[PDB]
Amino acid sequence: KVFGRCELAAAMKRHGLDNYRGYSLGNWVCAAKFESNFNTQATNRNTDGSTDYGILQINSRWWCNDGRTPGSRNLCNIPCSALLSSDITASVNCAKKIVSDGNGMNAWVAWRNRCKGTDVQAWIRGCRL
Ligand code: NA
Ligand SMILES: [Rh+]
Ligand SMILES: [Rh+]
Ligand SMILES: [Rh+]
Repeated sequence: KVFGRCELAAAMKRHGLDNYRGYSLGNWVCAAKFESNFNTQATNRNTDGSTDYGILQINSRWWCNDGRTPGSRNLCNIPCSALLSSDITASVNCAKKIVSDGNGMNAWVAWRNRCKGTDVQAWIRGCRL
């Protein structure tokens, strides 16, 4: 599923991401935009042989099991395929764990390089939240 911007903003808010660990909803929408282009089915192989999954590009080296990432963890206790579903529940639950892990939203490289310090409130412009 390729979410709309305000559609994703509304789902993210419903699932309790707006201000989670102090990160405003615009930060989360901005991260999703530059991680996945709002596509729940996005996958990207990493140089270490892990893969990033879903609208928030969650990594198989730590967070989910894809069966092909040796000596990896599964700290969200889910198959990586669960993070590709039209329903963002599993990606949101797992993202809450990631952002709580110590480095906050710096865990998302597209957030750090393209959203951090910018006018992220622009990402929820015009949305009836
Ligand atoms: Na894994
Ligand atoms: Rh929920
Ligand atoms: Rh819920
Ligand atoms: Rh960690």
